[PDB]
Amino acid sequence: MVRNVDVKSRIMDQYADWKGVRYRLGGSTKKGIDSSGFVQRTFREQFGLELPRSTYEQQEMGKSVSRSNLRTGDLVLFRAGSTGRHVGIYIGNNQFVHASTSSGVIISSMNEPYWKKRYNEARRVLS
Repeated sequence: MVRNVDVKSRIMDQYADWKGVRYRLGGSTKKGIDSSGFVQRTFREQFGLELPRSTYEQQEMGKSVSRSNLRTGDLVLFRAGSTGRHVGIYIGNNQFVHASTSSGVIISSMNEPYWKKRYNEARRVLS
């Protein structure tokens, strides 16, 4: 559907500009960024939607979405890492973009064992 193709294209536009930027806690620039930071930054610049700064605040925005109802643009939240939460952006086909600790800004599959075991919730913040 054209709605989801346009939304994905804009997220990947952001991804393409940020791929490889290293993980840094509390960072918000191309010198280094964390998971909530990359999300807040993407939605601000690509969709004009202001999200709060941290994972726990973003987990409250919008409307909860069940794992089987995931749509492109939804936030995906995992009980992962030392802050206790990790957030990415679903992009279809069981994939999401995020500021990974191990690799910086990357695309990952929700079916990778590490992320699968720690899945916590989805939030829809566009609609």
